Amino acid sequence: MASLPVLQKESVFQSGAHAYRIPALLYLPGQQSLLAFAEQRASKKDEHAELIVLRRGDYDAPTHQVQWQAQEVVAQARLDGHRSMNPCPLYDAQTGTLFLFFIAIPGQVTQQQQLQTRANVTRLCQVTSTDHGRTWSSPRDLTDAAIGPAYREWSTFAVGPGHCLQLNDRARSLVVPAYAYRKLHPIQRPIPSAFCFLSHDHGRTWARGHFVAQDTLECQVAEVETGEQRVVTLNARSHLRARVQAQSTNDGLDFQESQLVKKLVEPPPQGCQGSVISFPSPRSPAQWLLYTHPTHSWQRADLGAYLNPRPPAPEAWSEPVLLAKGSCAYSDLQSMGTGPDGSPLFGCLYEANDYEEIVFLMFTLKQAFPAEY
Ligand SMILES: CC(=O)N[C@H]1[C@H]([C@H](O)[C@H](O)CO)OC(C(=O)O)=C[C@@H]1O
Repeated sequence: MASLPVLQKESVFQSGAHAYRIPALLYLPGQQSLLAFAEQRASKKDEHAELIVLRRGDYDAPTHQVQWQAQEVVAQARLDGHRSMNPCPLYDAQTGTLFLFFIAIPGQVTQQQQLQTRANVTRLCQVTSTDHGRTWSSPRDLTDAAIGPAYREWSTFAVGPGHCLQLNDRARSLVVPAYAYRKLHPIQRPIPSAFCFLSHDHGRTWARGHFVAQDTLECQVAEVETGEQRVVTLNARSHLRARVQAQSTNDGLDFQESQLVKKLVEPPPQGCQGSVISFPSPRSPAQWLLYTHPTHSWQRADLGAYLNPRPPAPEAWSEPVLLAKGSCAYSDLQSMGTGPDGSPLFGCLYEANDYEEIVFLMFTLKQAFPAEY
């Protein structure tokens, strides 16, 4: 009946003078440290978002616990006159550059407004750091160079939220998951579709991948090595009572085999954000997928961990394991290497209790799916 016993469970953000939503977790392997980001908002409402805050947590091997340093605002992560949303972190292991992608929206202009008027005013931005978050560069607006001509074709858009992906292709490409509302019919209202932004030069230039032929929203991507190639699995939010899963054989440019995965429930009326990561298989496939998302048929509750030992086969998704009882919403996963018990170690940030705190969970595969051992 109880939720899963884990290595650590600590609230790293709490409502106070500000509210905190939309978690993003990024693991730094060389430091054995985590960077937890979140939207520091004036209230729980989406349009009250303001700045992005951060906390550095250092894993202590002797105690197998993470001690977090004090939170601080990423002062540089903002455009004058705009509120910052959707933190999407990414570390470039080759350049030693830490990236924080996010969107900036004028004052409190809502998503609803952009949708009803078919008028886009959202900006795509970023900030970088060479000392693991100690200091940040000035912000940079990537809208023109990354969206350009397509801007007028979308009512609005967003990235992530959550960790991004750096591929294992020769260029070590940066992949930023996203979605946009497409103006397709003169009368019918624009339909949203997932897609990815792509950079093959360590963040110098960007491009837009193609859309998932389905009414899809927020998504995340993970890279899996099959017996023949590297594939990018995309897991997206949907309003059809089930998640939509698609696959790409060309590093994010095209997604196919789009379909509903009835085993992964989505609550009404439009679903909820979820997270997906790949990690070293304990054993044919080299990597397995772990996914976290609410498991309730009618509301956002009971965060579950799902395992796919035969990725990306839709019917291979396991039944969920209960990670947290009650109100649970957005989440973000990170693989942290080998844990204290020899099995894959995981870090997970998730919204809990009617959006009043963001909890950090650390557990292993042995703890979550013991039947595997
Ligand atoms: C940019 C933005 O407002 N994102 C919001 C997102 C969005 O409304 C949905 O993906 C449909 O577009 O939904 C939710 C949500 O808890 O359901 C919170 C996000 O802050």
